Amino acid sequence: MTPIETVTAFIAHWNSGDMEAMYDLCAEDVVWHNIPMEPIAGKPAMRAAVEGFMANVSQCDWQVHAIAANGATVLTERTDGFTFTNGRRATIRVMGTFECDAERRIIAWRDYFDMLEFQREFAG
Amino acid sequence: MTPIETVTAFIAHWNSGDMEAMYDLCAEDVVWHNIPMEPIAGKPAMRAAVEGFMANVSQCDWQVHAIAANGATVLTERTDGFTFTNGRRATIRVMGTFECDAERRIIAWRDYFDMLEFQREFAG
Repeated sequence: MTPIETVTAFIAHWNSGDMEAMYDLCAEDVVWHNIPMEPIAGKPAMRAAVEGFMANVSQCDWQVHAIAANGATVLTERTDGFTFTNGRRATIRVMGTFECDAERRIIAWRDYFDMLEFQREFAG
Repeated sequence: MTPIETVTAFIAHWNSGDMEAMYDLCAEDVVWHNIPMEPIAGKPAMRAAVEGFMANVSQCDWQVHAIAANGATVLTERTDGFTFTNGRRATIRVMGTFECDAERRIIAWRDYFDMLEFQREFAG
């Protein structure tokens, strides 16, 4: 896949719940950084952090409004929707930068959003 | 001027303090939206908001880490530095989406960041 296709597919896997296909697009040394929080270094740590983040989440519906690339660096503007375990839904407005390597695996993922918007929806 | 050249110049004007050149790159009905805040609609409201935001700011130093365009849309990953009246400096991590018309007038500017990171640095 091209860099833009890789990020599009990554988002599609979050949306379908195919988490193994999602991890397969990431490098072993991937850094996942939600900007207001501590970065997560490496695929094993990513797996553990995802498990925690998704504990009360049944479905994702992340919508890409804009995507653009400069070589291997792909930028996005999105609305990330979630359905929680009880069926309530929420959205968080986010922009993200993805860096790919030469084999088009994701080596860095940095998401930018308001921590207050996040805390409101993920509390309780 | 291409969309990417237009946005690059726009950021350069923030960095030089040439605010009139900055306004000149925008459409009359430009929307400026710091995502955690109310959008600012139109050039007159932009001028007023800028005057307020910059009251205690002596200099801007905004660094673009990544920039990518897809037609009329330009996406950015930045660290926006500020020097306040007493010489204190601060930085805020931000991603921004810019939209242009076909004549490359800036019609929308949406910046994504953590309100807590902003409030920390701009309080007092």
